Amino acid sequence: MTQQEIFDKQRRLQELSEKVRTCHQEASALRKAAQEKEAEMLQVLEDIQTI
Amino acid sequence: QQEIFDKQRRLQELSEKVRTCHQEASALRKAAQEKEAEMLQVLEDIQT
Amino acid sequence: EIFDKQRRLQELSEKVRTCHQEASALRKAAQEKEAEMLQVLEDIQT
Amino acid sequence: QEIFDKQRRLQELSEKVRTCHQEASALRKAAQEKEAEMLQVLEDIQTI
Repeated sequence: MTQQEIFDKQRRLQELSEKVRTCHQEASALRKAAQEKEAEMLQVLEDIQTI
Repeated sequence: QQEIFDKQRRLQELSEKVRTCHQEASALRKAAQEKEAEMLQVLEDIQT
Repeated sequence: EIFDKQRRLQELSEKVRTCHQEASALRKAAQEKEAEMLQVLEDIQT
Repeated sequence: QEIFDKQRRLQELSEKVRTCHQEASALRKAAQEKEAEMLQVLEDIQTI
């Protein structure tokens, strides 16, 4: 229960918070890519139906 | 024969099912984007 | 202070997990449904 | 005699759907791994 421990704990939170943010960016990008790819696939299906 | 036409109808229903899956997945992705954005703000709020 | 923020993060973390588990199940089902649609799409052209 | 071109298009597009399925699946699988990775880090925050 001291400032040293407080400073350490805060230092770790910031490092882990950064990690979490990175993971958020990557995951979001992957999800969007999946979305667009699915849309593409459906569009190719519609193209098969067209001819 | 009739079965081949029936297979085409089944293919259509399958495609529609896939479309449904895609829409639901879209909803879940948007929800995930919203939910993660709020907690990421809490982490940025922990800073400071 | 920091402990309170940990509890708030814990609240939202369980929400993200639930949304994650829900999406994971749909991902498996989406792949299978597409595979069947493809399997049908392959058999129709003999 | 447009059937030869149409049949070639049907085959090619079918293959394209098959590849888009594989690519989508891998991207979805990659997304799940990242979410799992994110959650594991969030567990570390609970540990302080």
